[PDB]
Amino acid sequence: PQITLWQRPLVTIKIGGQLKEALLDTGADDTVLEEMNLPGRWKPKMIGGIGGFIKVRQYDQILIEICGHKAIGTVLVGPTPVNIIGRNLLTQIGCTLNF
Amino acid sequence: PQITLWQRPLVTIKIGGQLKEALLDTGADDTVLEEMNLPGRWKPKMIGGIGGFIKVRQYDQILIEICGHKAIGTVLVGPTPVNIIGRNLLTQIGCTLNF
Repeated sequence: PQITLWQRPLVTIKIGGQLKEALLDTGADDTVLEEMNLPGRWKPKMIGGIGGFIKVRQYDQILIEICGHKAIGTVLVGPTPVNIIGRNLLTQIGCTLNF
Repeated sequence: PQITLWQRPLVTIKIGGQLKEALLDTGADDTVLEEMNLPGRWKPKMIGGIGGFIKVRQYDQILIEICGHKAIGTVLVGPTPVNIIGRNLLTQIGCTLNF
């Protein structure tokens, strides 16, 4: 698809047997999703942006569906207002910036 | 330029007489530059990110040269680690997100 940046480049993902809307982000190295039921082994981690470091939990070998795109990647769960798709996954569905 | 996400999409910018390097962020609505000598009048609005809440001094109608591309707009100056280019300017150099 060609996502023009006039509005937040929101997009529906499919994780956990769940339907969500996430923000395609070239400025996230990592995919950080808001709190939700996920199964398996997790793992402490820390990340920060504008205003402070936040503690998220690491989860690897996880499947995710982006705009009808499948992809196994590490996802991070924490208190973020929006669900963010970072470069770890955006690289995977073939996504490139273009101007 | 076609930009892939294997590496952080850093680009160069000429601003306020100086050469910097900024991150092109589709998940940022506004540009927020590292604290520098900017000439003019500002108003300090406050911004929200995954960190927390940092204070910035906005500046309206500044000219910015991005990866050779000219654009005039509102810049936010502040306690940031990396210079960020939100969509307030990327709408402008005409950049889209492909995949």
